Amino acid sequence: IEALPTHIKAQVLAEALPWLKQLHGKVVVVKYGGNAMTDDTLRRAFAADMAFLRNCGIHPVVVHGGGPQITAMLRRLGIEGDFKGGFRVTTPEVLDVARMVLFGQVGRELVNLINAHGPYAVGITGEDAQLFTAVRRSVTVDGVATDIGLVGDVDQVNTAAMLDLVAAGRIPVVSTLAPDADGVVHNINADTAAAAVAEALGAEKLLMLTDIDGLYTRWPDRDSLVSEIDTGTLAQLLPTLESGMVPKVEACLRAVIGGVPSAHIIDGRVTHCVLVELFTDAGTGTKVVRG
Amino acid sequence: IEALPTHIKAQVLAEALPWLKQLHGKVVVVKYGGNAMTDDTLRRAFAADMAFLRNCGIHPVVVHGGGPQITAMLRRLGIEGDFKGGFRVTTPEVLDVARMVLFGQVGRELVNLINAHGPYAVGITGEDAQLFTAVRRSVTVDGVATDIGLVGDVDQVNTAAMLDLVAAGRIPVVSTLAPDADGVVHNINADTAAAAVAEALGAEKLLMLTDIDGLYTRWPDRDSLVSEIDTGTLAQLLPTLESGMVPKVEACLRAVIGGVPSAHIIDGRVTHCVLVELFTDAGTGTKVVRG
Amino acid sequence: IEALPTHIKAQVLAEALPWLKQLHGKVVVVKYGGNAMTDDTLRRAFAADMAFLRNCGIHPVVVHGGGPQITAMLRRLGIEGDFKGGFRVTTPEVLDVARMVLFGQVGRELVNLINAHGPYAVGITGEDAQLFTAVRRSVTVDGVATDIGLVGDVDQVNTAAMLDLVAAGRIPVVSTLAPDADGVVHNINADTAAAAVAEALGAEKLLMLTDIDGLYTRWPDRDSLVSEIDTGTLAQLLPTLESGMVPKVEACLRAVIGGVPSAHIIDGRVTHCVLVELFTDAGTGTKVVRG
Amino acid sequence: IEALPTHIKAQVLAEALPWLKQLHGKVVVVKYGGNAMTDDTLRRAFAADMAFLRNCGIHPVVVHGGGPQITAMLRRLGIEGDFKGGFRVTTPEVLDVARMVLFGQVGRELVNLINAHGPYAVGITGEDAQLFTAVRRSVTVDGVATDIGLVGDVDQVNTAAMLDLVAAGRIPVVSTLAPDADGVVHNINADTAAAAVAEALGAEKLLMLTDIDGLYTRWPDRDSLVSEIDTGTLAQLLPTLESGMVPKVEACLRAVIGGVPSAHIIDGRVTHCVLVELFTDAGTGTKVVRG
Amino acid sequence: IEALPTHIKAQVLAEALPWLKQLHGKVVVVKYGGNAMTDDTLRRAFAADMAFLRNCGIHPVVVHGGGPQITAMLRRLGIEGDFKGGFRVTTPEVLDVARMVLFGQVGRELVNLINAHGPYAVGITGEDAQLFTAVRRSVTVDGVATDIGLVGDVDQVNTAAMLDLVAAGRIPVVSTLAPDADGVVHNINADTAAAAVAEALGAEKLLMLTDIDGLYTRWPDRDSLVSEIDTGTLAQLLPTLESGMVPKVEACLRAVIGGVPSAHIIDGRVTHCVLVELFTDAGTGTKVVRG
Amino acid sequence: IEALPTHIKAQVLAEALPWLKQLHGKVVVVKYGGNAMTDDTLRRAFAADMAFLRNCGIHPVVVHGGGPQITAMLRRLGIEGDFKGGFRVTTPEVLDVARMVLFGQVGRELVNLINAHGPYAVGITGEDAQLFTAVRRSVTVDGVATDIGLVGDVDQVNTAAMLDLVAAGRIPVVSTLAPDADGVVHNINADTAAAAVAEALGAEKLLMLTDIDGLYTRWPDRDSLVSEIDTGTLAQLLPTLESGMVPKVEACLRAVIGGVPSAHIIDGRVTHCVLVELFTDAGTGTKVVRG
Ligand SMILES: CC(=O)c1c[nH]c2ccccc12
Ligand SMILES: CC(=O)c1c[nH]c2ccccc12
Ligand SMILES: CC(=O)c1c[nH]c2ccccc12
Repeated sequence: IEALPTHIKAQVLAEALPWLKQLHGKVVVVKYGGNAMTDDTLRRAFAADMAFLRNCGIHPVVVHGGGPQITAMLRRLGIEGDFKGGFRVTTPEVLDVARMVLFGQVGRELVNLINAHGPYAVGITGEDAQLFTAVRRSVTVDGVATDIGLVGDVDQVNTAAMLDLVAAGRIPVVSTLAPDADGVVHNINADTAAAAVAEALGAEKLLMLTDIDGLYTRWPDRDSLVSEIDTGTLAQLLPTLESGMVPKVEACLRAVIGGVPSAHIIDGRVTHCVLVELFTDAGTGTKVVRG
Repeated sequence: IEALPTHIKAQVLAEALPWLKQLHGKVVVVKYGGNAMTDDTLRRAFAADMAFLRNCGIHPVVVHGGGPQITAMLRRLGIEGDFKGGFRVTTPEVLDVARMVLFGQVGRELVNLINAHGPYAVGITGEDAQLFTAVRRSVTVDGVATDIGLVGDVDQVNTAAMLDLVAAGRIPVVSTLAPDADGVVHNINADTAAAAVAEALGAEKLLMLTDIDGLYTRWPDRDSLVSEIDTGTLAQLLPTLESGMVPKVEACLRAVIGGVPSAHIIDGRVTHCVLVELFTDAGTGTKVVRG
Repeated sequence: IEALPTHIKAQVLAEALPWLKQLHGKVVVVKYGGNAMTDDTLRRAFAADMAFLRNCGIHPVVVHGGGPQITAMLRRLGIEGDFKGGFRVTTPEVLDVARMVLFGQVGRELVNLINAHGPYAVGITGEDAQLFTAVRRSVTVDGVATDIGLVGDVDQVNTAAMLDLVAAGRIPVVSTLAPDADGVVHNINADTAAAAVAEALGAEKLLMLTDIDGLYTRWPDRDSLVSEIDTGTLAQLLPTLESGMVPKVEACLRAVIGGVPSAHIIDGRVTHCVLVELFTDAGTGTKVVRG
Repeated sequence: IEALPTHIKAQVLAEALPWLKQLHGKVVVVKYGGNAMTDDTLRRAFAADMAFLRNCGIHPVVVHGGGPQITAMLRRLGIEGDFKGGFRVTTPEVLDVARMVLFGQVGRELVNLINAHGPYAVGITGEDAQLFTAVRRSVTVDGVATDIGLVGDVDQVNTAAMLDLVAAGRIPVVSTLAPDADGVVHNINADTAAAAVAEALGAEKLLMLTDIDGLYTRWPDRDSLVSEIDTGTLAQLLPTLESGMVPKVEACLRAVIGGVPSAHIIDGRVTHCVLVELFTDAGTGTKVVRG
Repeated sequence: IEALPTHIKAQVLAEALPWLKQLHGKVVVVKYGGNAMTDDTLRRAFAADMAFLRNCGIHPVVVHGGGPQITAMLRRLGIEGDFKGGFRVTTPEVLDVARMVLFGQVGRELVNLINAHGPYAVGITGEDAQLFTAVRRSVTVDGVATDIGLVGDVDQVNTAAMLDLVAAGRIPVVSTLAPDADGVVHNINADTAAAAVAEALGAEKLLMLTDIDGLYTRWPDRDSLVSEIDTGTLAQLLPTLESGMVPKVEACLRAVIGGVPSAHIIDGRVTHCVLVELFTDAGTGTKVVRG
Repeated sequence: IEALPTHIKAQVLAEALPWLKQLHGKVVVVKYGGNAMTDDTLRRAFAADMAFLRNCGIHPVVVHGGGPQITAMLRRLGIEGDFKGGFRVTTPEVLDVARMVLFGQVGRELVNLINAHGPYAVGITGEDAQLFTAVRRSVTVDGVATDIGLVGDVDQVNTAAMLDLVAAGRIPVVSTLAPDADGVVHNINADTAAAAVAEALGAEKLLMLTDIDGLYTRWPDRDSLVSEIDTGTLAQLLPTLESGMVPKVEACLRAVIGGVPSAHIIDGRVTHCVLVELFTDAGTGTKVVRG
């Protein structure tokens, strides 16, 4: 990159300024999962980007998943699962494993990566300081909605305590587990939790790292890839997408409808995808806004 | 307890006042382990006592162990251990399990118990916000000191950030894991970590919950049980005690020598042992002070 | 009290916690008079209880009477009184004596008692920092309302300045004298002033120390003693009580109707009646709530 | 005063500015007694001057006496005094009367006068919030020092709490009574207490209102009246003055030696003597400074 | 002034107190121009008066003109003017000169004068910290409104940032230049700008220094000079006054109608006219209030 | 710049992070003059860079020159100069012109440029709020030191008030004029003033924009251009450089010796030279550090 003329290094940084101004002092919630979480080089770049935002006076809040890691640990423990539809039943035993993997394994890796750049990251679940509660959710299995154990949606968020934590300069690394109104901890889909945290905290942007270039209207058609879309159009479009895109898309709608100015589905396989999406116009993601 | 005359209910509470004054606004560090951690009734009482202190404007900091739980999980995972002397070697794999059990299992139970009384508890390790570092320790096996993996002592403590967390009204629940100066996370003996946190934070008292009535000079002699002792006497006495008492005792010396006004070894099998030790003169523990 | 098993000392303190939580950070106004003011042992216990509340992060505000002491001083001064009905006329001369006895004698004893436990108590009248004003009141003498000099009801309260004084950690000891809108100081019935301070400051509880076990519906019938009653019932009941109970009762109605969650008439002849009423369910008082 | 040309009204106020700057933000302690306390017109002017200072962002602290008023009340109460030398013995009974007269009578008049201009004045004794303690003093009766009861000198001052009270915008009206180290309240000479408060609070000036034009070297010689004098000269001069001037002079030395930049003995029979001494060069007082 | 008896120096200062109370903590905006700006003795007195206000905890904000100085500099620069009606066209070149004279010459003199008394004065234009914007204004030339270049009225004021600057203790010296919504700086009539700043900042008073004794109803009739007048009367009166009085009068109406309690037209040729108008009843100015 | 692959736009921004961390929360003083001040494109880029720093939570302080502009205005005014050596004598008349050009012309352009990005820039001289004083300096003319009027060096800096201004979020644009100890304003060489402000405010870096690539040891030898040098080496080197480099170099020594970690001489003819020097390793400047 040193064969690059210095006058063009200058212009790339200069073109970041319109977005430094837009995001100064603001909350950006990032859903982090996928190849950006499993590959070492993408990992270290993601953590450096959180340090970047932080050293610009931007306020990142990281919400992370970890589905495949939970599965692996359940297999290592010989815990036989029950499956309704394509869904595993979250028994009390499965939750304990989920919680212990999400918070005591996956969240730890990111906290330590980020913290290589300074005392920024702090891990939390909705259990800590009663930061958020959960409400048990049911699922639709081929027509009928059904119960699959201690799985839920974010219920209420302690908006005030969360933003105190962020104003104190900390990067909250969130593992999506929270107690219900009776104190029974549920596991929450990390995508939908990111959308709820973003809306609760008045985030300026929601970033959803995904293992795809962006939203395709008519996948596989390469020409069908869109760069920006409104909630109304995207809602009518949603019952048409690959099984894996539904949660990422539903998050963007819930968030953007809920007042978050924009939600972005960006390519987590691109090194420093966060910096390219936020500080560059050459991003590959797709931006969702209200309409 | 209602057959108890009201005029004596009155006097018991009145006699708590000399200790409410002594402890008002102050930090009390509690090592929590043993039967007080495994039994349901003692569990709920311990958490209620932390809520009590907190609702008196006293500042508890909880440091917890969990040795037997780590062993069990290693056995459930089929992870064969190596043993030098009576010590298990903490490989990278054993640390990941320890960290995931301490922080993602044991600490969670206490956070949720305490938090049944309000938004108080918050879990943390030395990894979060760089709260404390670790230095690799060696051990003495029948004469010679040896290496047993990623096990260490608390190195430095972020005293300022810790007391901000406490002034914000939070009860820090600490899992004893922290990175070394190179970012490699070590597991720390929970007893010695409690002594280091107490001294770093200028605690007024160190409470060490133990499965015994108190320190015996000449165990089994029931008459040999002492109520208070100075560091000088207790140091010359230390090479004489049951294997299990050494860590609890070494903690009290390191702390009290380090300026903590008193450290107490109290009976964790007594319901509300924290309240009896702090707000009553009828305690069963033994108090260590400087001399 | 040492013959009392330690496990029951433990449970008495544990049962205080539901009320420590309820009252944490809150204002409790206490009317203090009667035998609790004249007997040495009750005196010292009352002051220790104010220190207790304070060392729990509860905010006591003490309003005191002193009728019999004013009478005595007037007799020592040879000041002949005029009496309309059963009421002494408060001339300018009688007010000066009242003010000087209430603020310069009675309030001083309590300030010095409380302050034996720390720098808490501070004496004040509505004159200081313009904390509250008075409005001249008339009285009903056998049918007709009449003028009995410079006696009044609390008019307006400097709510903000009062709670600053309390947030600064001080226990306000209030002598019920205040200027009217023209600067002429009036004496205020201490019971009704306690009710006005409690309502103005958003107190959580009003405690009225009285020389009786509690409110009797049909005094002398011992069985007629009630433990809790609503304002509607008690209002229809009020024109039936002993002459001395009317002021204590009228205070509870004015306060509870005014939004104070509960007002209590408690036995001031019981040592530490404040602690038993607030931190115990075995209290002898009667609780008034809205309805 | 309206026959006075407007251009000279202008210049008088303009010439106040060098002293407005000198005193801005600073503490001025005023001993108030004598004819300035007993005459109605001087009274109202003194209180207006305290309001003046306050509305300039200057911080007055008023310390008041009241000897003759105590005597009168003792006579009205038929309390026979004991006299060693020319000194009355302060029995427990005499103290109660002194305290009740100073704090519940004399201090009240000034609080209400000052407070006619706003919520400024607040009465206090060393008893309140433990603001200051007293140490029992003995006296010299024709050669030998002797005990005359509960009379003392200011021992320690809660400098911090006092200046918080002043930074909150309040004019402390101080009655000179305070507890000793055992809680027994003593009465303190108001002149010497003013000197101790001034020095403790880092006052810029000490004003001592007196019923005289100023210090005379060789009273009655009218020419012997001095305008300024150093502590060294005045100390060698002190054993030569009228009985009444000794306390006012000893106060100025203790204060000025103690670091107060200047202490002034000013004519309390001059209306608005405070304003003329502070904001004018035409003052009649005598200024004491270090040397 | 020393031949003046001290008891009358006392009374002049005492009579300032009703206005010290009225103005304590408040904003007073002063338009400064005319002979009070050009004469050395009036200059130094004006600056001392701003220091006076400041050392009373009053908040002056100074808005200054400088028309004749701009003319002179344009003549020294040989810049030929264009005149529509009696108005000079403010070309880009004339603005640069105006800005450079107002801010870099006239404002500097006052900042340095005021600052001889302390670190108070600070110069600013609407350009600094975006304190205020301008909107291009047109003028009426014998019937028709016309364009005379980059001249405008104050558009919006950064009320918050301005009062932060004043709460920090600074005396803002304002040169009336500000950018329009496109960033093009305009020059603003200093009289109308004073009226807009006073209203924006919630000023208690607007002072307009003028080279006249006050408003005359029927100039030259000496008897026609009025001391106070309401906005309704003065508005119907405005189309009758000397050309020079219109701007000063229009300012007072815009301000007083806009909620400023009073605006004063005072004689800037009187030394310390600010002190006589604010702290004396003998002022020569005329007070405008709402009606 | 869009033909540039997105993965290299990503890496350029990522490589800025080590310097974002180094400079976070810190003061950077920039001397601004030369072609970077006169050319429109460099102008707008410099102001955007100050906005950049500011939107990263870095604290720029801009010190500007303007020598050639003063000369031009003196010529436009027909003010004949006196010259001792190669130095113009700064008469009172020349200072007024300098001050009016520096503060009322040159500083205004930069304030308005910067402020196009937000309410950041604020102009000031040492006159405002007494921010800094000047001490008259003499100069060396062919051997002998001589007087050339009201020209000086920065004497003392109000470090506290300056950093309050910066903590409030403002970019101070400094025109180098300040009063001496008698209030007579002097003009200060802008290079030496930048060095004094940087050292006074504890700046992390001093940037000196210059119309050259960097320091040449043996100019014209292109190979003699150095990238970094210590103060000791550079001091022995100083009496060898082109007349124009002496002031820029003397500034770097005074600053770096005074504790500023590094001072940089950077090419002001390079667009966004500030961003390339601070956030890139490809800079053309030369870095001075202590040794
Ligand atoms: C280390 C730290 O500040 C925290 C770690 N977890 C937290 C939860 C709520 C508030 C603060 C924290
Ligand atoms: C010693 C003290 O703080 C006070 C004593 N009396 C007061 C009245 C209002 C506010 C404060 C006080
Ligand atoms: C020296 C100072 O505080 C200021 C000088 N100009 C300013 C403009 C806005 C806020 C502050 C200032």
